Amino acid sequence: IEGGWQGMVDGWYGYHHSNEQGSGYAADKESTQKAIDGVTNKVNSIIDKMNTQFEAVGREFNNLERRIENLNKKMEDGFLDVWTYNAELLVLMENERTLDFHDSNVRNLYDKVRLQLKDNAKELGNGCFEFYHKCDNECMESVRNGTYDYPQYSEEARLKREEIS
Amino acid sequence: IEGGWQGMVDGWYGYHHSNEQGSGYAADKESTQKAIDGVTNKVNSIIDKMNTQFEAVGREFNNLERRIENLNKKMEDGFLDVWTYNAELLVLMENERTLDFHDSNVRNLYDKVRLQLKDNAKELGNGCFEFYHKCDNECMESVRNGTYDYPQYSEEARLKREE
Amino acid sequence: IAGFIEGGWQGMVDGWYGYHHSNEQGSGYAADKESTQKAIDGVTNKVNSIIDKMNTQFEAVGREFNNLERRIENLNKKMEDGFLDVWTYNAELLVLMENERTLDFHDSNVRNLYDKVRLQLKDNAKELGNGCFEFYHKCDNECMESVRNGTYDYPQYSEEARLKREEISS
Ligand SMILES: *[C@H]1O[C@H](CO)[C@@H](O[C@@H]2O[C@H](CO)[C@@H](O)[C@H](O)[C@H]2NC(C)=O)[C@H](O)[C@H]1NC(C)=O
Ligand SMILES: *[C@H]1O[C@H](CO)[C@@H](O)[C@H](O)[C@H]1NC(C)=O
Repeated sequence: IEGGWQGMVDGWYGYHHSNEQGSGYAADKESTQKAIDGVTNKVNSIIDKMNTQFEAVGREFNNLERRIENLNKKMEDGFLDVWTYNAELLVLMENERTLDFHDSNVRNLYDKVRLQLKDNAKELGNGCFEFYHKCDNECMESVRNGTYDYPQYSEEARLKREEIS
Repeated sequence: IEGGWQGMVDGWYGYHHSNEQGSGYAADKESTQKAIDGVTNKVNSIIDKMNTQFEAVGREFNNLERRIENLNKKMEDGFLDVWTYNAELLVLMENERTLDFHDSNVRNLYDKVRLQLKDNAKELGNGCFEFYHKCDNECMESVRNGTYDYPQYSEEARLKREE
Repeated sequence: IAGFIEGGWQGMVDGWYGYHHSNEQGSGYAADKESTQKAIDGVTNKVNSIIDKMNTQFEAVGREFNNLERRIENLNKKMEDGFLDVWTYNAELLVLMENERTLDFHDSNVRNLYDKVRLQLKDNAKELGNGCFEFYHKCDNECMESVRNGTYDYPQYSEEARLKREEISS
């Protein structure tokens, strides 16, 4: 799958079809909503799990108390280093996960289509299927539904498949 | 592949079949054991990698040493915040991974079956294969064994499709 | 000669992921250079971010409290021990976690390479079930290249493939 549909506005993952009647985009609302809910939950947990207490970070040691002030410096610097590393790596790690999540969702959508069409359509290798029969707007809907009737078009599909000969 | 078998008790991942003789569950013991070993290892590493040394957390500063007591408070609170966040996020993260691990294992089990019976089965979308030939209890066992004899049923298979 | 799902090619010195073919003209290994380079770049980036994101400042860790300042020395001990525990756990778990991810990454890349082939050679070749495809037609060195390219012309060999598909029976 090469890139994304700027023309598809209504969702995150979906379909594009073209036939004799015309062409258009249609979003898969189920998988889109699950993905939006998951990603929102990810961002929220990363925010909500932080538990911050009250504190008064202010330096109140005198010039004959510099060993204690240094002890405080080591501590403040220590926590800055811990949080910086953990925050940075958490972001890098969860970003990798989020992008793979989207990849995984598109693939599942592609396989749900593939397993219906079998040899009634040619996998073009770019996320698109070329049909071996005439697939109208009702036929296209059934492919999104998960109700595509394979035997109904299988004969017609078999003629055009060996018509290449 | 939607939903788990309450009827399948003997393992974690497995098979359900239905034929003329009846229907029933059977667990895949190889992939189940790998999954149990991995998950147990995950829990153990999360426990074992912690090293807690001895210490005496006790407050022993007087009423003219409150700046030092506050310094200790900032420290104790600091570590409580670090451990709380890391523990919480570690759990949430590894739980996501554990559930995807199971998903991944089921898919591998499904592919092992798919590659063993090419044109002999009709892939449905729910993790299920509809056979194009009559597959009895012996035939079903061989699919679990990993020694399903494809050529033996291959001819019969090409007939039910055009019926 | 096996496939991916029963070990690696010691004979493929070329790259990380790739192909092995055998036909009448001969046999050999061929690395997929695109996916190999992406994997090397990703893994190198992983190692570099894990190193580069660390931010270390100057400090003079030395114990300079006297024998009537042991409560303060203990406060320092709790702190030093605290950070040692935090870094140890995080470092250990980061390594274990990212190693799992790295190995699954490689697994995933090999599977993608296998599927790109499978979806081209539909019923023109037999999935042997060990990462290898047995062709039902004569596939020469140009034919093999096209399978790696992603340009394999299925209709061109489909008829020949259908003739041989019905032999074992009669
Ligand atoms: C999913 O789309 C399918 C497309 O086949 C719908 O079924 C068709 O509906 C049309 C008009 O609504 C009817 O003429 C037929 O009953 C169906 N067509 C065929 C060829 O059988 C189906 O209604 C859609 N899903 C839902 C839940 O409505
Ligand atoms: C596995 O089950 C089959 C039944 O199809 C049986 O014939 C065979 O003996 C079993 N395999 C082995 C190696 O014993």
